[PDB]
Amino acid sequence: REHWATRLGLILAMAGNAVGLGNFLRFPVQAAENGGGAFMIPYIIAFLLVGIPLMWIEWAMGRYGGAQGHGTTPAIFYLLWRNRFAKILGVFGLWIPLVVAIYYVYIESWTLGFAIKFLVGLVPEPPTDPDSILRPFKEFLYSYIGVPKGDEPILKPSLFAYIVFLITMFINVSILIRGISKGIERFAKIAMPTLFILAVFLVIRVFLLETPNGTAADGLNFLWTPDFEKLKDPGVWIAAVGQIFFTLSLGFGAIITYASYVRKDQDIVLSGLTAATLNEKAEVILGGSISIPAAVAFFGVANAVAIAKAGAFNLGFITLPAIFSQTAGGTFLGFLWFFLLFFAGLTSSIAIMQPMIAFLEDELKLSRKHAVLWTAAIVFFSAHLVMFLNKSLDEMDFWAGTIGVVFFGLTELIIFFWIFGADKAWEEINRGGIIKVPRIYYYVMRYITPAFLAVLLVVWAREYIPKIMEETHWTVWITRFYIIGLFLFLTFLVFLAERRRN
Ligand SMILES: CC(C)C[C@H](N)C(=O)O
Ligand code: NA
Ligand code: NA
Repeated sequence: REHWATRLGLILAMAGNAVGLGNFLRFPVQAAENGGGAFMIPYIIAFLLVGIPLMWIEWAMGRYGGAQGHGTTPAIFYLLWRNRFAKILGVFGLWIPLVVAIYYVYIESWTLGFAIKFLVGLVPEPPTDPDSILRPFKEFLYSYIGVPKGDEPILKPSLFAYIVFLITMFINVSILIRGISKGIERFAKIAMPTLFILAVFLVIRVFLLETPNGTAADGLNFLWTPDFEKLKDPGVWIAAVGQIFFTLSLGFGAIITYASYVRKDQDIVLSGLTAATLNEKAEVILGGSISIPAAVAFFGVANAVAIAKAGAFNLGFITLPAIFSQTAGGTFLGFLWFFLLFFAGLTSSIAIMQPMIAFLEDELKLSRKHAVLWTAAIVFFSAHLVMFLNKSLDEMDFWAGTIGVVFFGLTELIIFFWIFGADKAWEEINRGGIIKVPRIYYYVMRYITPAFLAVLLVVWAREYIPKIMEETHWTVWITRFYIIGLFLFLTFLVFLAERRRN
């Protein structure tokens, strides 16, 4: 095989893959925790030396594998490098997107549930004291996802949240089951424009927010005012790189799978650059101009930063709607906010489930319908772990969405640009390109990028190896045990797929 119908649809599909919850939730938090402008320099650099090259690399690998009827890494890694271990490493191209999808889709169902409740107007009703304004919404969120009073391991999701999660899964399925061109592409051409429009509107509305405590203006200033005292802080660089990986959907095997449906002769250079650029625009210009400026507007910079450090969902699901509730038509404004998050998340969720679907179709020769339904079944079932187990979400997001993507990014780059050959890879990347990659990026891909990632991983491992063993909560061990099981499961499927070939 299936292919993208038009170039536009391809672009919007890829853009739909990248632009998501990571733009309007993760980014604002990351940028706020790291000192605003101080975070932007490493962010941009990371975008130039990591995001772009890896994006092109994944597009290339994707199309390359797609030409031979393989959209997933287990097979592609083998095409690029002949080895059993290459397939084993390729398993991550399925494990990562699957694990991430498990909790990602659940968070997506959250945005949907909130969108509905805010649309219908069922929300907490605040009365000049910040806590008296935020508390109702904190209780609102906690009641929705069933957060425990103290630090208790069990979550008690409301019936509504559960039902909404089912609906979300259904929507994802209804889109995925129609295929690449008919299902994903069609929806992209609608969801994306809608997304951009809503984002712009929100940006403007938020912009107009001004109080005795501050202005959205001050927030934007805080975000775009350079600070170089933080450039000696490794944590900032690590956070920047992590954000780049997450937002561009790098290391998730999603880009590759999407790229495998691009015709062998079609350009991946300009298309890839456009998709990445669109994402960054949606991230720094749109995402960073909504939450932070609003928080700063009402509570000021210091408090806004504190709120950001408080949590990832605290700014998006609590603070912002609480701020909106204090303005005329603030309930409807909250709805637009959660409808935006839902479309952004939906366009991404379908992208991280596709790798699994593509593997079942290509390697196990399953029909699209069956592949989708089973993928949905697996995700839905596994989701109960994230739904009822506290801290499970964070564990999955860490192992898969943080460490895994970087490790996998390094792995894929090493396999493609080193083992498979640098020149053959470069030639494969530039082939059919409407425009050609700057020569300098050849030396960036072959030397700079892998070294940077390697160093990053080394640093990470050092701090984490001791902490892992000494962790008190059982919920995390359960999660670890289960996801390890998923890995074995996928490895087994790859084994079967391998045997069927012979
Ligand atoms: C896992 C990825 C599909 C996440 C997506 N790139 C986002 O920014 O939300
Ligand atoms: Na998206
Ligand atoms: Na993104």
